[PDB]
Amino acid sequence: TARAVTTCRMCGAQDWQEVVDFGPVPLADSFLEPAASYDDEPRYPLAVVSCRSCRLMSLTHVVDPEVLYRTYPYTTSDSETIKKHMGHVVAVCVERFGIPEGSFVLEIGSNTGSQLKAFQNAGMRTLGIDPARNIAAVANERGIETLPEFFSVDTAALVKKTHGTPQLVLGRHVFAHIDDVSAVAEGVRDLLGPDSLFAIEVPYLVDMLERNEFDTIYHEHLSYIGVGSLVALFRRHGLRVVDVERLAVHGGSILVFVGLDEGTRATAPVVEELIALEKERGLYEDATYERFARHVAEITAELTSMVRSLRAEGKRIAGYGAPAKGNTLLNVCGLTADDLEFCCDTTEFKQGLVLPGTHIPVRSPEYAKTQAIDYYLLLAWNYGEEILAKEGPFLADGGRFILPNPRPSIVPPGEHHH
Ligand SMILES: Cc1cn([C@H]2C[C@H](O)[C@@H](COP(=O)(O)OP(=O)(O)O[C@@H]3C[C@@H](O)C(=O)[C@@H](C)O3)O2)c(=O)[nH]c1=O
Ligand SMILES: Nc1ncnc2c1ncn2[C@@H]1O[C@H](CSCC[C@H](N)C(=O)O)[C@@H](O)[C@H]1O
Ligand SMILES: [Zn+2]
Repeated sequence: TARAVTTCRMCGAQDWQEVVDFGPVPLADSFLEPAASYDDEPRYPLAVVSCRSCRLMSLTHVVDPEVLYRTYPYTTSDSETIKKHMGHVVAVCVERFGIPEGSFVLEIGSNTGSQLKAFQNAGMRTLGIDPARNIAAVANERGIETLPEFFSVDTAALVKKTHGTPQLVLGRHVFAHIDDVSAVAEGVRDLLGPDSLFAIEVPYLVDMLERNEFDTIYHEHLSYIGVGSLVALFRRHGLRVVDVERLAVHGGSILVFVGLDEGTRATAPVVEELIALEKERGLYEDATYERFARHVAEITAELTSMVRSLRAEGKRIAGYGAPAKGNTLLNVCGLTADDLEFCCDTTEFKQGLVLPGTHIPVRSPEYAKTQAIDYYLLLAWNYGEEILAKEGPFLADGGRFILPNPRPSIVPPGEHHH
């Protein structure tokens, strides 16, 4: 079973409002072999709450990280969107903060090592930390040194002893996956020198709310983060937020830079600005989260009826992509193999398997091209630009996409915009 949350991860208070509850839901990255029955498929409570002190949004429960990550199926995206963005991460970290060549970059949640490879090509030393043993072994084989463990205070000490003081510690879409964020901040403080930086990239709570990105809620994502809550945490561990860049990736994200409170790095005015913008946008008020809750109910209702109405007219519908978030979407909406006949996915591992809960088949893009699909529900919507750019033939044949946010809509639109 999953361990229930008591006190807030960031600020340590215990006062939260309920925002939305999806009940028991299977794990989003637990894909299954095709079978006759799925009676013993595990399901865990999926519900979110909002801490009134610092306004961290969090799940009510914490699924065991040993269960989630020790055999992880998701390798870092090989898309042009992520290749480009990884290059941009290097550029921002190096040029904005003046990190010299030959400097040491440690990455938490380094996965296959693609992001570290980009730092190596820019002239840096690297080391990765990732508990996914299968994925860690690939990174190591490829020449990118990765410790096959979770980040911790003692792993941080091992790194300092064996590899030294890093100029940069990086965590991309891992910080919201960790329960004991307090221990992460502590290991970071010990690791950082006076001008070292800790950088985390996470989905931005502001974008999540304004765009109704409820499908990004799943068990791996324990936290849903705004800048305010991060300041509340780092305050308590001798750390200080010095810079933030807003990013279009993964539905709107923030790349946050953190240094030692008594260190070289001055605080940029942008930090105060975003904290003021979060207040200004109603993040510290109960109404905003009840508004989010009904938006979700409306979108869920509208998405299901849109799909079932089209099917009733004799239209064929499939899913485009089989991302983790897609599985939250389809389970909450209650869609099945009768509504979507398959989900196409470029991930070889996922091909020939079946989605969690809904049990919809995952097929290859080359199979998908043989089938006369009328509509694709765009589950991998965070790659919307790249996907639409290469689906000209489908679109020219009268094919259409259904996008789930900010509001459900049909691509192509009825008119050109401009
Ligand atoms: C761009 C593209 C993706 N895909 C597939 C590959 C992937 O399985 C899926 C996209 O998954 P995506 O990268 O959005 O990630 P998700 O599977 O949604 O989530 C993973 C793990 C999660 O913990 C996290 O933090 C985020 C950042 O990453 O869609 C295609 O089939 N065709 C495409 O053209
Ligand atoms: N406590 C922890 N310490 C280090 N890595 C962790 C962790 N918990 C989860 N992870 C790893 O973090 C990754 C989350 S997915 C993000 C992968 C990569 N940074 C990318 O953006 O593509 C997984 O590889 C998972 O194994
Ligand atoms: Zn809090």
